[PDB]
Amino acid sequence: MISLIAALAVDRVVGMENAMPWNLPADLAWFKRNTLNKPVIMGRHTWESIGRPLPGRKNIILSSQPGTDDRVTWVKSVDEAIAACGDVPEIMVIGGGRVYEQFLPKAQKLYLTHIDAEVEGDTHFPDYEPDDWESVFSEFHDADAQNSHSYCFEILERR
Ligand SMILES: NC(=O)c1ccc[n+]([C@@H]2O[C@H](COP(=O)([O-])OP(=O)(O)OC[C@H]3O[C@@H](n4cnc5c(N)ncnc54)[C@H](OP(=O)(O)O)[C@@H]3O)[C@@H](O)[C@H]2O)c1
Ligand SMILES: Nc1nc(=O)c2nc(CNc3ccc(C(=O)N[C@@H](CCC(=O)O)C(=O)O)cc3)cnc2[nH]1
Repeated sequence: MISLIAALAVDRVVGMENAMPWNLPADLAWFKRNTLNKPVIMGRHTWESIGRPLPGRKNIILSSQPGTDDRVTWVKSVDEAIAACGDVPEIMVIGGGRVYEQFLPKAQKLYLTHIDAEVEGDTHFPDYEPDDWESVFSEFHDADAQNSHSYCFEILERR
């Protein structure tokens, strides 16, 4: 199946011009846990943000131009991205906004982190129609000495 993973501020905000104004190591650990040993599909702006290949995962970058880094795989369409993943139990779509919108209609699972933060952003997670999604796991954590904001992990499945 296809899954999306994202961290959402209030108002579904996922990105802005610069890095997001939060320090959330427990969320990063969650991201790493849920993506290791799976292929990850991302857009070019997300690739540039991350700044390097994510280790232990097949990295697939969407761009309409030829690749500029021979360490990862570069594709020019949603279908080509999916084919490049091969025969796996779970493909992870890791953003950003333009990519999440394209893959949400194909997805069977969402891994969301809801962060209690107000951030004016320019990039949003797509609207996910309630009738089409069921929540299967939730876990709340408060802000603390190592995490700047409170964070609630959720996993939803399509219905
Ligand atoms: N809080 C979070 O979870 C989270 C997660 C991921 C990303 N983000 C943030 O999201 C922002 C990036 O989102 P974004 O929407 O600006 O960019 P994006 O989705 O990372 O990348 C967009 C680029 O991807 C390529 N692309 C996408 N779909 C394509 C298709 N069907 N065919 C060919 N190429 C395709 C295009 O590259 P070309 O222009 O080369 O054609 C396009 O300009 C960043 O600020 C990042 O930090 C936040
Ligand atoms: N829940 C979640 N949180 C995120 O921060 C997030 N970020 C993206 C896009 N950006 C990034 C930026 C950096 C790293 C990164 O460096 N990850 C490391 C672990 C970080 C650590 O150990 O400190 C990795 O190996 O996954 C991942 C995704 C996509 N979905 C997400 N989803």
